[PDB]
Amino acid sequence: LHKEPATLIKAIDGDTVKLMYKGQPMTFRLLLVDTPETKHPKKGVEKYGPEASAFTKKMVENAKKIEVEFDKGQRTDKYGRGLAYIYADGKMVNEALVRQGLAKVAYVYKPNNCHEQHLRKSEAQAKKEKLNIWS
Repeated sequence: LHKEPATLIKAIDGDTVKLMYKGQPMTFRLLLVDTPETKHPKKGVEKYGPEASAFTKKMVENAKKIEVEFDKGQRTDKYGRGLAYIYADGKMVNEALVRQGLAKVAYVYKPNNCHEQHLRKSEAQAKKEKLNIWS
């Protein structure tokens, strides 16, 4: 795996960000995590949805460097979204959300599972500390 540079365009939700990558706008979905959501007229807004969305927004808007890391399987999903691990100044946004109790580890589909072990470790700790969703 290798990290490549990208530029923020806009944060959309806890689990989705729009970036300029290789000179083109794309929507990215964060690999291996599921955050409560604010969109959708499904349930509309779920508990901890606004919080997860603000967490992601502040972490990417305040970064001096954004990097994307593709896994070793497919790189886009059926909606055209990029599938990746996103780093802000060297820290993985995906892991940060799970460590804070603002995401659960979710949808693990081989072979895009390279950091699965590491994120399950972070999720166990957040549950143990009874944070946010696990409160």
